[PDB]
Amino acid sequence: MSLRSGNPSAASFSYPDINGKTVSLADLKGKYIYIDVWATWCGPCRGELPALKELEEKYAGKDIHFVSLSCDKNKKAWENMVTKDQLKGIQLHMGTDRTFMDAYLINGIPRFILLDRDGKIISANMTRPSDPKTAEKFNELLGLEGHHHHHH
Repeated sequence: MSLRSGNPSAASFSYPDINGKTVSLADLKGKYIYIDVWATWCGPCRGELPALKELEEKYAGKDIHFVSLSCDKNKKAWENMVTKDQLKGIQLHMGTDRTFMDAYLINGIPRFILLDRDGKIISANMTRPSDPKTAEKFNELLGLEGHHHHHH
């Protein structure tokens, strides 16, 4: 069955947001979803995390949800961390159900994923926020090209 054995995954997930909010795939459904991975023990991500905010606040209004998923087991440590790190946005925390971690072969962090408005996984591997080609994709799919990405 699903995945390979018979496990229910990808088809509408529901995780707790930092504050303790049940955030489902319906909370995001209706607009394109971008799933990036965020972690406490991940330092490299923090190099582009500020730029991820820039991406959000620069594209504020776009048809994309920046959704950070954390495979961190230490919730309280991580929830206070994101409060400290000020990485506010649209965010979810896994914890121990890291079967979904392997389901996407997520490793390193951050992992780049993209899905359709419906919640339909489009790209299991899309484009890192610090990758300029991801921004190009946003403009493109919105038709935000000035004749095209680089004015020609």
